Amino acid sequence: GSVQASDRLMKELRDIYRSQSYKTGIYSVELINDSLYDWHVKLQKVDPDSPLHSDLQILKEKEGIEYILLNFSFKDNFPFDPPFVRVVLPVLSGGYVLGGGALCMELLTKQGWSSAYSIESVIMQINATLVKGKARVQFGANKNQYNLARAQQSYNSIVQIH
Repeated sequence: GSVQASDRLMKELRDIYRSQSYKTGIYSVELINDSLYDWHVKLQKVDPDSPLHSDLQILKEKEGIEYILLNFSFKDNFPFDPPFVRVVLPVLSGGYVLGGGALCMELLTKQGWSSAYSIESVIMQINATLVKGKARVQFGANKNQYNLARAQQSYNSIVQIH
């Protein structure tokens, strides 16, 4: 990585760990492999009135899982380039989620990303936008259709037409 990226990523984590949204358990953050550049982020409280909330209760009954697990991956040039954010599980339809689990949200593109955004704000926006876009769980869905490679391929396809 880089000193600039790492400095910023540590500041983001620190801000998250002191934030109210984190304190009240809306979402969780953990590093993967102790890498500042790779994070588990679980969306744990989605709009309780949404069908997504209802679907996650069914999933909890089925699989013990009542959350959406996201993966955030950062590059050397962060915060000038956005994090790459993708869904790990469960498989979703709608909600601005693409094949492979990429997210098609303007804040995450080169057009919409600003270093003015905290990572806390990014996590909360994603939560709101899944609900706004009517995300639903795909219950019959092939496990392992989501991974970095396939998410990158979808995101690359969008840049060609966006």
